[PDB]
Amino acid sequence: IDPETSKYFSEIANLFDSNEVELEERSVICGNALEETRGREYEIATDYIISHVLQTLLEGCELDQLCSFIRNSASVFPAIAMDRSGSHVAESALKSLATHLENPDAYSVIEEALHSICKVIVDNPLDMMCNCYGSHVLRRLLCLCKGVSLDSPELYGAKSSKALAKRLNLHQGFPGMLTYLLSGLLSCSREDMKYLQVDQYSSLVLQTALRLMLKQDEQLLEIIPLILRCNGFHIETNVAKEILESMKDNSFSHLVEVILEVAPESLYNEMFNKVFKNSLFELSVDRCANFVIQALISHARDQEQMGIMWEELAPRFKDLLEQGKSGVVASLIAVSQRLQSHENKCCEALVGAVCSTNESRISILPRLLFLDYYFGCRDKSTWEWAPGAKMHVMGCLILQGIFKFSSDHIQPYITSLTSMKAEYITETAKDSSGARVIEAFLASDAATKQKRRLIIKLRGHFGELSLHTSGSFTVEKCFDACNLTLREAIASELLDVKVDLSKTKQGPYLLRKLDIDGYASRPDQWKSRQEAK
RNA sequence: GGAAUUGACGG
Repeated sequence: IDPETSKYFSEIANLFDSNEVELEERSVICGNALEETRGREYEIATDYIISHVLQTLLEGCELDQLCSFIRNSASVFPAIAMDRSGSHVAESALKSLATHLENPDAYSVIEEALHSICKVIVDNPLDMMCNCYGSHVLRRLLCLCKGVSLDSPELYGAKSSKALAKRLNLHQGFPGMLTYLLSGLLSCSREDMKYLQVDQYSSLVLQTALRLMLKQDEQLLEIIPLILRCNGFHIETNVAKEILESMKDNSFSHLVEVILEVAPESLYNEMFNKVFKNSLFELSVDRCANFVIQALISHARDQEQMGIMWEELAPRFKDLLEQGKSGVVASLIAVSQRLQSHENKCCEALVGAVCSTNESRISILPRLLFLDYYFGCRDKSTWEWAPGAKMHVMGCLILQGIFKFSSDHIQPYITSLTSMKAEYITETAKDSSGARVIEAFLASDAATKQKRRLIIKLRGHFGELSLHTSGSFTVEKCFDACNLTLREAIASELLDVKVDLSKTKQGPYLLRKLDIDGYASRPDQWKSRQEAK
């Protein structure tokens, strides 16, 4: 790259920093600057400095000039896409195309641009899929072909609180282009495919494509056998063995997670019987495979599978908790309630797992609230609490699922929570995971007198709870579950902290929802409007 | 206006 080229693209850069150029002129200058890339797309897109300017250009130009860049650069796009700087240039071009998805006049121009990209990729895909930079480009490209434009963690595919809450049960796009690109990424030998399964970056690409094909059963039934190398759907014994042995690999385990999530019923049933049945517990103790088990459990379809999973895993609930595999337990509990099978057996197995003697069953709640401290401590027969400590996220999610059961199945849990001394209860409410347990109990079908007993034990702390951003929710839910007598006590306690409360983010909504000002000025009128509630 | 598993990701 000669100095006139660098000086030119730098000077274009400085010209945009000096915001003396309206958007109208700006998008013209962007398109004109793209012409200075013709014949040297690779050199400029991979330049560690000028790549950043070229990103600015692709995101600020108009659809016609963007499409010309994608067409002119297409024979070198795979090289650009696999470069540490060029990959962000390639991704800028896709993000820019994606801004036009909502425009129906743009459909055929975009499709043509994707076609020239997909054609060069499909011609030689395997190194691009496995390249650390190129894998990100493919992920975005697959998303664009599907018509999604907004990056989502799950699609790329990170963990997210929304997916956990789903796992724990708490635009048309360019379809022919998606199918054509994906078929190109899959038309390799069974022996190549065996190693795509275990390469981090290719696994990530296939995870995205699988997720994008959710509920496209005719396609999923074509692509999943290719990924699993078992080309009616049937897994032969030798292939099932190879799948089972690769299940502890970190890359393949993530891929099988997604496969279980999108698998149509007949495909799921075959994987259940031919791969996982009889190995559930061994896979549940592996640091990678247990998450595959977590996904298997979540998408179980019928009570017969629920029986098989309960036999292999419930006797080992204590082992799973000790070895840091509470997610497996959480999933089994959660799906029993979804399938309406083995509900009582699951709750009773969890109690027995945490409380071996009969004496210790009154402590089921504190021990699940601090799952890791209790199973970690030197002497478990004296562990009572973990003062000051952050409570255990998955133990609290377990409890949140527990309280969605009918009260018939969870009497040990209700008794244990409603028995905790006042200081422990308010400690739970001040904890951002523990408050979700309390709110789950308040929403459960446990008796009102039992709810009222726990709420009464929070008296004297509603002011401080209201100051917590998480605890303030608990205050409303306590309030809504109360008689007039306790609605007034709570309202009175938010009164003493009204100045501080109104500062905080939630305060204004809390004060309004509870009508705290009306209580302070017209207490009789406040009381009579609540007794009507 | 709220915590988000124990195992991956970029000039």
